[PDB]
Amino acid sequence: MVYTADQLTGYTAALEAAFSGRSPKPHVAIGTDMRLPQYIQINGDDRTVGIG
Amino acid sequence: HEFAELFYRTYIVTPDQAGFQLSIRRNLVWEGWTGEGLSGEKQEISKRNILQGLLDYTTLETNSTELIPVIQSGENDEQFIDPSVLPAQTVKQGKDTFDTNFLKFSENGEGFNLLMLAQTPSRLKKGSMTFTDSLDSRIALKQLLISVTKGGTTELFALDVNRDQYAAYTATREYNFRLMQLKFHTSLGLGEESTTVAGAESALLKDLFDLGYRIELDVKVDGEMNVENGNGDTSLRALRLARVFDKEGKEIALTDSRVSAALSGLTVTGVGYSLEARLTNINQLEMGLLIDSDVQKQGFMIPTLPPLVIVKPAMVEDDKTYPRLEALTTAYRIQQMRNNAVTTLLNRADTLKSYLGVGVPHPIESNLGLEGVGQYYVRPYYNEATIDVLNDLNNLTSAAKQTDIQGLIVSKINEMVYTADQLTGYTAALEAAFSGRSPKPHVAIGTDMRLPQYIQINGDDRTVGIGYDYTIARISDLRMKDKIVMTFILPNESEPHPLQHGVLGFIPEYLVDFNMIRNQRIGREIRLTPRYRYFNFLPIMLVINVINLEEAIAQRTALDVNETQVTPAS
Repeated sequence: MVYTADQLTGYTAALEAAFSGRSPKPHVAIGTDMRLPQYIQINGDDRTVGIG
Repeated sequence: HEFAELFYRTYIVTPDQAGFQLSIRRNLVWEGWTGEGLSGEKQEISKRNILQGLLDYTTLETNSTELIPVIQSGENDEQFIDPSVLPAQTVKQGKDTFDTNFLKFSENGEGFNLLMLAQTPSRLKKGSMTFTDSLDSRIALKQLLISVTKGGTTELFALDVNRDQYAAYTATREYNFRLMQLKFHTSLGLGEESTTVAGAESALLKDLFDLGYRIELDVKVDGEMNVENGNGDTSLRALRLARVFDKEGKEIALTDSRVSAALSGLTVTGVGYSLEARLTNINQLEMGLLIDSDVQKQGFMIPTLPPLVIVKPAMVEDDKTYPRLEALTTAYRIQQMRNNAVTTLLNRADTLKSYLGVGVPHPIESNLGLEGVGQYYVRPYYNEATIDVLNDLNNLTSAAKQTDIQGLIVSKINEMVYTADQLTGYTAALEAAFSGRSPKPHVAIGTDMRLPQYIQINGDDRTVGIGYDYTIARISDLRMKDKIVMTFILPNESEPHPLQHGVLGFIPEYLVDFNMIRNQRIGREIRLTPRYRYFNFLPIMLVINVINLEEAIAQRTALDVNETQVTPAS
């Protein structure tokens, strides 16, 4: 989902253009309830929730 | 930008040039001038590039000296077998087209000389047979023909007898010093699967084959031949059935009921023979093959593209209505470095699809509607493939979806690169062009901004394959959705070659500024005059489609299980 949104909205180009010289790394916030993060946090997975 | 550089290496040209031209050398081997109109009445005999012989065996391996008998159709019919047993076989020898048939065995009468018996139309045309024609040190039986008859029906066995232990003429000391002597006293066999002249299996010896039996036939044939005048004769002395063997290999009695039942009434006899001789004629009269040189030289023109221009109110300076030259230059860049490049790339791919078809390798020097000069130096080839990741992925746990998907995609792309290298022989061409660098074809991968994360991999040691160098480029342009563009490009060199993929002709040019009093007003104006052009050379491109990605990740896709029909179905 993060990759698709990035590709469709062209966020990185706008961020790099408006703010010059800084890392073109979008910063992602995820808001949810008390129960989900026990399944989001990873240790031993082949994938983390911060790739890209 | 990286992408424009990756495929089209920019070539700076001094402004005073209408373009640039290249002359390419080709080295050609070809049969030679033959016709009444200098190799054809009005036609030109097809040239062939020498690299074709590297990938083919028909363009070479000429024979021009094979002394084989030729039929004169009503003048020497005594020395050939009756054409009512085996029809004459048309043979292609050099340019000559003539008919052949087996020389018949002579028991008592006069023999034959090979020179008179073998006069091809090339020999008939020119003055005569020459004064000093001598046969080789090696002459051997090429093909012995024997007949199996049972109940009035006959089958012919065109048995290759060359490359046997005892089949080569050897000199002896009983007469003159040039008589080459032949001693054929040995027993050949016939098998369960021995192909016939007609059909594949004999219906008269079928019974022996069914139980798995092979028969041994003893052959005793002698003949004397003279290597200076050609006078020689070969004699069958006795042909008979010698031994019987089965699949296991120990001897099976001839009197036994099964064998003796099937072999009742069976007779074997010889028909003819063929001689393998070549004519070693010092003072050689042979054209062989002619070679030569020629070049194709082409010119490239560079236009002047429509102008990007700025107009501003006069006599004052601004910073919003007239921003700095940065807007001008960025308009320049957005014109050049992405749009025309991707358009010309897609146009090249589409034109290749239209002109060459899919998955078909064409011979060198084919098609003239293609851009560039690569097809003079490498075979044209273009292909595409589609990956249905929804339908083609194999996984076991949902915890490893990405590893499996990357494995699938990378295996497909790597195999595609291998087969593309195979069918075009690119490494051989690179070796021919350069003798100082080992051929390591560098494959440049083009794609949009979403896909590479599934393409960059450490799960598989191969990402483009072992012994291949790769580079990954990204462009955000919308036209490149779900596409993978790959071509063989040479990172090291920066000048045009036929095997170079493409060149971006670039003419640097200045800016003009002045006061333009037109339409009854005044205002300072700024213009641009751009000149460039994208050129295409290499006729190889591969396009991979990646589709159905979203549902593949979001759904279970596992275990194509092929139950093996032990529920009665066959």
